[PDB]
Amino acid sequence: SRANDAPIVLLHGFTGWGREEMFGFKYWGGVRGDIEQWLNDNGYRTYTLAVGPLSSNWDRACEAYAQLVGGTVDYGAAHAAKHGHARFGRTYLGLLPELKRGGRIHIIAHSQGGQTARMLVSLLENGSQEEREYAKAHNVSLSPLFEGGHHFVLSVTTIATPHDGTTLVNMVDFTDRFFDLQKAVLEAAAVASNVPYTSQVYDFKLDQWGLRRQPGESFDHYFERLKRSPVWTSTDTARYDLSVSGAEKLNQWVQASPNTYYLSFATERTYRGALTGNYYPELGMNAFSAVVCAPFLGSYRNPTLGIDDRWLENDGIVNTVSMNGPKRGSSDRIVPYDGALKKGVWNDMGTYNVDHLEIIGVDPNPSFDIRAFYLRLAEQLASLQP
Ligand SMILES: [Ca+2]
Ligand SMILES: [Cl-]
Ligand SMILES: [Cl-]
Ligand SMILES: [Zn+2]
Repeated sequence: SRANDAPIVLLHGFTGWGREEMFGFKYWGGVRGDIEQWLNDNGYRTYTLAVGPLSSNWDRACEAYAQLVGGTVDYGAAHAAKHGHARFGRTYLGLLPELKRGGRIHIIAHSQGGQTARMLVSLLENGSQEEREYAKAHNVSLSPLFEGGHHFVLSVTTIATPHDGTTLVNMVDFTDRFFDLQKAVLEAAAVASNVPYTSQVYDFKLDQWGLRRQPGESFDHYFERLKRSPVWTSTDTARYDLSVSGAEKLNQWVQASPNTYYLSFATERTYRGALTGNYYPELGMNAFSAVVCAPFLGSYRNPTLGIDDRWLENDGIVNTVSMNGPKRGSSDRIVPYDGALKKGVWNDMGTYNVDHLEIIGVDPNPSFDIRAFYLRLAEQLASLQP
């Protein structure tokens, strides 16, 4: 039974784009349909955020904040000075300006979106001590995001999120493979990487770095520029936060709010070798992951980083063990779902045999009833006791 009226807000990972981008091919639904529309049509009011796919979780949280409540993105004077990018970004009207006036939301997040969502909650509730102190010392303005005492997120649900990072980042040649993964996602959308699109198609939203694809510039050529830019080479990046080391650093400060329900869903699409104890991609895994990513994920061990056999099961992009909630560098509690959802802890909703891209419908999987999955989740979220 419904116990709240909080709106659902969808949040993508290290790829992802707005509803009018990609010629309307949805990140949330892909070849399967339009998840936001399914939810809305079934009485679960649902919106979609679109933030910088390659940007740091911090940047993306600041962007999400302004997209939701309205205003001009403010990355924080101290943060901007530290990393050498613009303090201020784009300007929004604001999807839900009544979030400053008592509304609440459920965030459903895929992949790296789960990090971003946790970070938004932390900043909303606690602010940033560093930004507060910087603003004083330098007599400059402070975003309300960094004040603390804002509480508008009732729940965060994470789906295939690298809470403890993914070992994919440690691959030799991760740089080229990672942008080749982006190209494979474009291609799933029937977008070519060697075509000189004059329309925007897929805006990487890198205003703060001064980066933008030129009209007529192919994604091939653009991605070569990005590889060489600070959104690939700095520590203020998705790349850094995605790594086992970076995720652990994030976990050291981004904690579970006692006022928020956290739900985690994991994914795996592998079988174990009886002789090697390695894991191997199943029939039906999206081809790019199967060929380029999964073999590494299911075989890479690293005693120095605490990467052992428990890390090898994977969904083609992220180690499954990473997904049930933050553990490395974290004091968050994780509890197996027992039929009653709890505040302030990770409600571990278990592991689904679906790959990183299947679970959002970008890769097909006709035995996965993706509509039923999201509708059941929306029904659970609606049941949450304020
Ligand atoms: Ca498939
Ligand atoms: Cl690392
Ligand atoms: Cl399908
Ligand atoms: Zn930044």
